[PDB]
Amino acid sequence: VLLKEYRVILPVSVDEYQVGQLYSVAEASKNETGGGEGVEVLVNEPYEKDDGEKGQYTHKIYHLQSKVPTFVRMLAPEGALNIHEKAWNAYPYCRTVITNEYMKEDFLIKIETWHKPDLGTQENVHKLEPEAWKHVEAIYIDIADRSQVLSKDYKAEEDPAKFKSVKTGRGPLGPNWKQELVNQKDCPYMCAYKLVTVKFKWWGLQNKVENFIHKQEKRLFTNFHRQLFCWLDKWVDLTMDDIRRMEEETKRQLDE
Amino acid sequence: VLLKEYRVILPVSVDEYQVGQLYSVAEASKNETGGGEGVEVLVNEPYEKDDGEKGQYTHKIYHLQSKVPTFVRMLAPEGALNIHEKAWNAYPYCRTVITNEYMKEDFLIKIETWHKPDLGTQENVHKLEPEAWKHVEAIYIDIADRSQVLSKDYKAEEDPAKFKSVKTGRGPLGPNWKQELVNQKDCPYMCAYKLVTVKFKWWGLQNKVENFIHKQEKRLFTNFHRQLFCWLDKWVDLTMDDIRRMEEETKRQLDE
Repeated sequence: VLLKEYRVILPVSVDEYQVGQLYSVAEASKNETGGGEGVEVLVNEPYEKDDGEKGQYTHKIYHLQSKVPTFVRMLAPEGALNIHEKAWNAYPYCRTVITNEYMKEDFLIKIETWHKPDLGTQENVHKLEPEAWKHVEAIYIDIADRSQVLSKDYKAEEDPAKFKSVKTGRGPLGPNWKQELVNQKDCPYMCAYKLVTVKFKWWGLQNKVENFIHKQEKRLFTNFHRQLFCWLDKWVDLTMDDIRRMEEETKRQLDE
Repeated sequence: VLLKEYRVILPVSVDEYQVGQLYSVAEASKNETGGGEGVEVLVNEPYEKDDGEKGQYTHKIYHLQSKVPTFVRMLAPEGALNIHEKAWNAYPYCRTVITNEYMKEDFLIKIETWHKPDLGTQENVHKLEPEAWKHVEAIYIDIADRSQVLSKDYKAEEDPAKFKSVKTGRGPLGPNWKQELVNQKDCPYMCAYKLVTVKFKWWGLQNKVENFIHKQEKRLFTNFHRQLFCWLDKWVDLTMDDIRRMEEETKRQLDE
């Protein structure tokens, strides 16, 4: 198991972030062929834990069987194409747990995030016991830094260093943007503290695989938040009510 | 590398088989979500080898990127979602070679098949050099034998032991069907000699993985041919001209 916390400072409010994030998941995924087909919802209900954490809990299986060719669709070991996702939505706290039926208890990706109106200055925001916290590498992702982007991933249109919002005037984000965020007129700020736990038990590969998955999550968080900012004009005016209407709307396209 | 030859005796003619096979690939796959989307054709042209083998050669990449969720679509190692398929169509001889960009030269599934008007009595129909032929396990698949089917795979409607063709009168196939095939009035026969070469280099798993893939191919060949027979009334009257028209027709639905 490998734990790291990715701290993503952003020139948006905690309230705006909830909307932008949900919008961006959709628009970044407009791409997908069978988008949301083959998704079985096992559970979807309110919850409250003994510790007071409360929100909406879902449990879903993404069945990948029909989205791959038969020759590959066969071949897979039993359960390898059934990915489970458990999610606890308690915004501004969120948790997701991804597992796979074939891997059983040998594989897990857990992401627990606090969205806070600060500049990433909180140490142990997830309140880990002191010994566990000592094993967590803290990593800051800077959405304006070109050196944090893989050349193959780069797109001028998704580069915060080049984008200025028509609706808000935010951006472009220059090298000292974070240092001027706090006192800058009209710019809100927040930090997503994404604590990521990766387990991939195997044999002579565990360390290499857990580190590789972490690198892929870092990459994803970097690209995703660069996009989220550059799509500011598309979502800034949307409310959560709009987001809900939109999902039910796509859900109705379950006319299949 | 592991080589085995699967000999599939069938109550159809070599000529009928070409049509049934192509039809069944489609109908068994009607299922798939994005069916034939994301398929890049690199090459498609006539060929002739120095040894006289001649036909049509294609080289395709099945890009799986957009058919899986972003969170999985990310995660994959570079090239893991690009599957190459090379096919040589020289019916009644056929060859397919499947590889993967991430695995590079460490993974291969090659299937070479002769379709012959006989009862599987030819030894070394693929003309392997004697030493290589000695390492090939020959395996007969009997489409009427319930014991060769996995319980989870079983379907009464795809069981040759229960099906009788309305258009031809063939079937149902009882325990001694193969022994009466030759002298039975109005029943044609053939055998598909499918020589399957599997390479999966890895470390402490090569033997286990190559044997597992072979088991999956055997399973696929068993299910597929049970289906092909039970779908006899759907395709027996189709010609290859019909098949061609049908593919171009689905191809035109590249209106995307």
